[PDB]
Parts: sequence; C-alpha cells; structure tokens
Amino acid sequence: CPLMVKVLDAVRGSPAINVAVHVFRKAADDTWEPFASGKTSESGELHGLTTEEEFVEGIYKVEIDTKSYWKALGISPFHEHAEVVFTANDSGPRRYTIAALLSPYSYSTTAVVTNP
Amino acid sequence: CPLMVKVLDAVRGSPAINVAVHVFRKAADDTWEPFASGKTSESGELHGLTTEEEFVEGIYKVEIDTKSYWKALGISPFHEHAEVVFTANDSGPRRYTIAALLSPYSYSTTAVVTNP
Amino acid sequence: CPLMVKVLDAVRGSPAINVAVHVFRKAADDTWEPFASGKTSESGELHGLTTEEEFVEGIYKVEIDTKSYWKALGISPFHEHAEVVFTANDSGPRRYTIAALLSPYSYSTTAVVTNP
Amino acid sequence: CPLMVKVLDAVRGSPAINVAVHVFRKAADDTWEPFASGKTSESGELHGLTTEEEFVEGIYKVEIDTKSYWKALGISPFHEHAEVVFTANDSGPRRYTIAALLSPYSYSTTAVVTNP
Repeated sequence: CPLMVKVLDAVRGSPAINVAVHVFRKAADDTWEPFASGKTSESGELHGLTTEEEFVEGIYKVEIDTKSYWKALGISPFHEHAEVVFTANDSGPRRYTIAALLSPYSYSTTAVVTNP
Repeated sequence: CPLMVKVLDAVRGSPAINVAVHVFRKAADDTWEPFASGKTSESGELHGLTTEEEFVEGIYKVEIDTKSYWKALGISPFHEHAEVVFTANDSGPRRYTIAALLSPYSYSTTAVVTNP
Repeated sequence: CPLMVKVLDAVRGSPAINVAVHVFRKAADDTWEPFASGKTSESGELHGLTTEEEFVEGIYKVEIDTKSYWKALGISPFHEHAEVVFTANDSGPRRYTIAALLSPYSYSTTAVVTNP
Repeated sequence: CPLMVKVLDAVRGSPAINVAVHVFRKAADDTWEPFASGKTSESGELHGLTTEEEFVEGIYKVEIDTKSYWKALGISPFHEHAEVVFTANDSGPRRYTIAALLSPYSYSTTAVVTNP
C-alpha cells in the first residue's frame, strides 16, 4: 500500500467503520478526476486503494464522507466531509497514511509519510 | 459577524498571521463560487467576511492556504491547503467560528456555533 | 492577565461551559501546590486566575475536569481529567493561553503564547 | 497487549521514535505507583508494557516524555510531558491504545478501547 486511510471515532474511542472514502487526482485540465474509492474496514482502515505503478506524481484529494458516518449513528454533524489535499510522489515514491480523527463538530487529520 | 475564521500555529504556539483564507458558496450548477476572502490578522483572526443578509443557507467551503504559511516560515508542509466544507443552517440565531490548528503534517478544525 | 484557559466542546461545537479548572505550582519539595482555580464561563474561558506579580517562573499544572463535564452531558468519557504541565519562562513580556478541545475519548491542548 | 502507546510527530509526519513513556497506577494510599515503562520503537509504538494478569482495574497515568523528544531534535517545546489519566478495566478487561500526536506547542491524545 502506497496509500492507506485510517479513521477513528473520538466519541466512541473506536475505529470509524464503513466510512466511505473517495480519492481524486488533479488532471491536466485542472479538474479532479476520480482515482480510487472504498470503505473503511472493522479496523477503521482502508487498504488497497492503489498500486505503486498507478500512484504517480500528482495532486491528490482524499475525501472522507464524515457526514454520512455520523448521520448513520443519529448525529447531525457540522461538516459535509473531510478533504485532505496534497502533492504526492514529487521526490519519488513514498508510502502515505492519511489518518482522520472524527468528532461531530471537529476533526483532525494527519499524514504519516515513509520512504519504502 | 456571522462567520469568523481563527487560525493557530501549533509549532510556534502563536496565532497564524497573514494566512490567506478563501470562502466559496456552492452554486446551483454545483460549482464553487467565490464568496469572501481575506488574510488573518495579528491575532490569527479574519473578521468581516460577510453579513447576516448575505450569509444565507447553503453549502460553504473555507479554504485556508496553509502551504504558503509554512513556506513563509521555511518549514516543509504536507497539505496544499486546509478545506472546511459545511452547510449553513438557520436554526434560530447563529454565529459560526471556523477554527483551525495547524502543524506541518497535521491540522484540526473545529466549528464553534453559538447564539449571541 | 498572564494566564487564561479556554475550553471547547468538539461534540456540540460550543464553548465548554462550567468546566472546573485547577492550577498548581510545583513546590521545592516536588509536590503540586494549589495555585488558582475556577470554572469556565459561558464563553468557555477562565480569566482572572493570577496576576503578573504572582505568576513567577516555575512549573505549573493545569487540570481540566473533563470527566465531570461529560457526565453532566450524559456522555461516557475516557479520561479522568486533562492535565497540562509546563514551565513558565520569562523571555520578555508573555501571556499564556492554554486551550483545550474536548471529545469523549480524545482531547487536544495548545499553548498560545503572545507578547501584548 | 492490553496496553499499547503510539506516538506521532506532526512536524515531520513520522512516527515519534525513542520517546520515553512511564505508566503509573494509583495506589491505595492515593499515590502514583510505578507500573511500567519503555520507549517507542521505529514505528512510534510501545508494546509489551503489561499483561492481562498484571493490568488489573485501577486508575492509570501514562506519562509521555515529550519535552525530551523535542529537545533531542533542537526544539524547545512548551509542555513538560503529556499525561493521560484514565480508569481501566472497570467493566472487565479491555485493550487500550493510547495515541499521541505531537507538535512543539500542542498535542492531542486519543484512546481506542476494544473488547478482546
């Protein structure tokens, strides 16, 4: 996995399960092109989004569907989603973990970037 | 003042000064239309973005130019910017503060929604 | 006002009101001596803790009674309290704001240190 | 592992390596008794602190030596340490992950609690 997404629920102290995630890549015409998508597992993690070959240099947007998550639990949250936008692989291939910690009116997001 | 933005620097323990902030409103054709913008003050705050009359219900995006902020400090950042996307809802009287706490590889954002 | 405390509720998106806060100073015998205390206001803030004359260099602990706050909302929390431990340092003129952002299973704290 | 500690560096976007961690348990005389200690690995993780048998009900304090971490990297940080205080195993054995995300003037801490 060059790209992994991990989501935690700060209300429950648990992984955030079945959270939809959409990844986009900025295209040559400056539009966001769909890149990959999936749902977090029972561990809060989403693996297998992409491959080293496919995950070329670019500007990527990871959209985490936080509103849907909260609504399914009976909470009416503030944000529509969490968007994480970043340049990847500009100095060669890296491994990226995009973590998000969710509360109904607040979230944090962190990147952990390692060189394989 | 129905909408205020406040930005903090977690590395220096200080307000984040002179940070560019752009607000957008979602248009009927589903595109993001410029709405308001400014730069944070010495206190890390951006006031005067809008008025009660203009700030109607809808979907808004607040984009905080974090990357330029870090680059001005000589510190290599991860994110292109921080994006905060939410629905403004009339539910009796409301003031929205969008707070952001910035680190080079991490940020949090919180909505503080109060009735004057 | 050299020392202020501000507390936010990430679940409700609001100031955290009526939160007990105790400040301690480390004594020569290495024990924590009561220094100041109060309850956060409607704005989530606790002012008037100390004066410039009393707030001498030393090691301080700010204890925020998070557990009682959550229990008053009916929400089961993880932490007994949030503890913020730091050295006050004279380095020209300084004001310290100790900010805390609370969720049931998570909190952040930030120091905003400014020169008036 | 009934108790694991994970620490990340928000400046570098990397695990926080070789961070000292001390765990205490509140004794019958209301003093903090040493329970376990160790250092984070290359992954930012500290495993093997305790066993299910040893990790009885109680009030525990996890002290993360953040000041030492930052100073070894040439940063003069705000906090002395991060202290995480909580009741454990009050409704039976659980698995606890105590995570901390560090910046020089700010940290967040989260607990992930699972039932084996």
